[PDB]
Amino acid sequence: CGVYDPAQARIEAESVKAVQEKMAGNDDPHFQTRATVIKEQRAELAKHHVSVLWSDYFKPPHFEKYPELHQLVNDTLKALSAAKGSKDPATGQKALDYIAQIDKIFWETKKA
Amino acid sequence: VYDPAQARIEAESVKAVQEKMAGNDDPHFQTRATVIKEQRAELAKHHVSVLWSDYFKPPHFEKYPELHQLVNDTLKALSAAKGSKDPATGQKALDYIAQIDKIFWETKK
Amino acid sequence: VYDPAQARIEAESVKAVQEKMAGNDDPHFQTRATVIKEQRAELAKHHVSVLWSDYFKPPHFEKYPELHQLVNDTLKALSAAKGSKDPATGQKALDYIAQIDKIFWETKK
Amino acid sequence: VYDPAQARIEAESVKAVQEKMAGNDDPHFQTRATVIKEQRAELAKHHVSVLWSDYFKPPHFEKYPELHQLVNDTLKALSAAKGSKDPATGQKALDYIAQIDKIFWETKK
Amino acid sequence: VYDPAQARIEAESVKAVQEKMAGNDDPHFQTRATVIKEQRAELAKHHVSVLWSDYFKPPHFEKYPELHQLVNDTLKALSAAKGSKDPATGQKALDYIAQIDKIFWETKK
Amino acid sequence: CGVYDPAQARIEAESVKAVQEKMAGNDDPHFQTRATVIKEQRAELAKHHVSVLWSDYFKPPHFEKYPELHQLVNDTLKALSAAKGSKDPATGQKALDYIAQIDKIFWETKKA
Repeated sequence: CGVYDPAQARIEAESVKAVQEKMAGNDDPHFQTRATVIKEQRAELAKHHVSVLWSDYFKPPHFEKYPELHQLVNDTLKALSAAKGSKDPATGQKALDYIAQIDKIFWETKKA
Repeated sequence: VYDPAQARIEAESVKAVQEKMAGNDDPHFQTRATVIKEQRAELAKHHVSVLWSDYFKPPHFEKYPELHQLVNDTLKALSAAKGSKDPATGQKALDYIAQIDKIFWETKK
Repeated sequence: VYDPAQARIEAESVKAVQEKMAGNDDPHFQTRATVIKEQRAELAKHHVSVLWSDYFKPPHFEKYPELHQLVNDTLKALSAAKGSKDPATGQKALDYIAQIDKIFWETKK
Repeated sequence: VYDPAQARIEAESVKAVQEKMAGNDDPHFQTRATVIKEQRAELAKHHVSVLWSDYFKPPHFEKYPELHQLVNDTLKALSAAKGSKDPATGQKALDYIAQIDKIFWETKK
Repeated sequence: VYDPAQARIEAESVKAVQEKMAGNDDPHFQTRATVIKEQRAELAKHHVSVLWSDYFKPPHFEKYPELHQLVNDTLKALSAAKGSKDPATGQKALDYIAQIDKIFWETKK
Repeated sequence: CGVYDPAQARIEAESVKAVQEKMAGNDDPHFQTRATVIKEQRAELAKHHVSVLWSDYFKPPHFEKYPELHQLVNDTLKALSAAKGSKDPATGQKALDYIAQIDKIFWETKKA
């Protein structure tokens, strides 16, 4: 407080995509199940990190300066939820795309 | 299978702990109360965030343009309650949650 | 500051997930459903267990001699739903929780 | 695959922390000790509760009619230690857990 | 107030789940078993890491130069067990834990 | 797997130091207690992240190539434990110093 960094969300969302990518490589049901367990945990951790930035780091001036930020954060969380439900790495990548947009705004607010 | 009652019950616990902190200034008790209040407020925030991210959909945010900011204020109110002993901060959090609850059940109709 | 509604809500998710499992045989969906069910049943169990350990007091147990066994039955009902895809097991857990809910509010009056 | 030793170990930490609290009045140390105690007692309670819900079965409860109340007493003993700095409260919890340990291993023979 | 028994009991749960996975290939059961095995192995690893970081001291690492690598191998064995259904991987983890336990109790003398 | 980054440990250890620094600014017992609660959680999260890198990311060749790494990781965890017990920001900073040493080795292993 107020030491926050979207790197946490990003790293956990990379785990999600990485796991998705491995699920194409190994049809072993045990492996598929473990991958699914891990992916569920990591996506939910990524969502917590995104949510925390939104509620705890970003403040009223940030939301006036970036009117799009509320919806962007909601979209990010929903993208992470869709990645959670999926084996398709494109869904993981979409969540990473959104997180990158949060990250860009974040580092701007550190400047002014 | 979402119900704002989960956020409510947790925020009610926050407020009840604040009230109890006013009636006993034993430092051990004060510390225990602070510990319990910190966890309850974070659980409440989790539950609120989950409604916002997982239950509410773009049609709802269209119909209720103030919803995004309401949820953010609610989470910020819960953080303020977390950092305070004043039961009125717990009550403000509950007030915000009641407004979410109103909208939530309106979308269930 | 307790409410068996917390247990109920979680047990309701258990049943809901069981129902979803009948309509979609995709292995990944079945796996995720199973993962989610496991967590939700254990959360419901935690809520039930806490009521029993922290809310209910000696006077309640003397007034309700069946309550120890009711709560244990509830927990085993939830474990049974955890290990099953049959929504009837989810409903049975809900039925037991409902019996705890009634007793709870009688003690609050 | 259960063992009341898990509950014991956690309850032992509770008592140990209570003892440390007598020899060091630094507020920060007292606060940390209180934080740690709270967690450890709740872990011990979780372990005790799981035994009761998941390990003990109807035959055990008929064979040991006092077991429901023994376990509930144990949990309240742990809650009492959680809310106290007196090592005697920690020891009382350990004593109850020891009674559960004996019953447990009788059921395993 | 450390005891390698916590790591052991958790790794014993890993092995018992692996054995049980060999006796029933129902996919729902297999998934549940995988979920439970994943949590147990991580708890075991947590407990092992805690002994290494919080209990063992520089004099111990001097007296037992192989201890650092033993602990790392133990954690790696537990990860291997986590990723496998072979009960022999669970047993290798327990074997490593038994070597830590031997050293641990030697340092208590 | 194998997507790991010592940034996670570092960010949580920065939280620890930041909290330590705030405890000098406000003598309110409630505030001191909250600071203590948060500091305990964040330090233990930092320790998990350090431990995970050591057990899950680093492999036998890394430990032969860096014979000091086992002890360095143990020192890092103990430093985080000492920071956990303390209000002195210097203890937080020491844990960050150690984490930086892990981070340097880490990014070398990503190159070869």
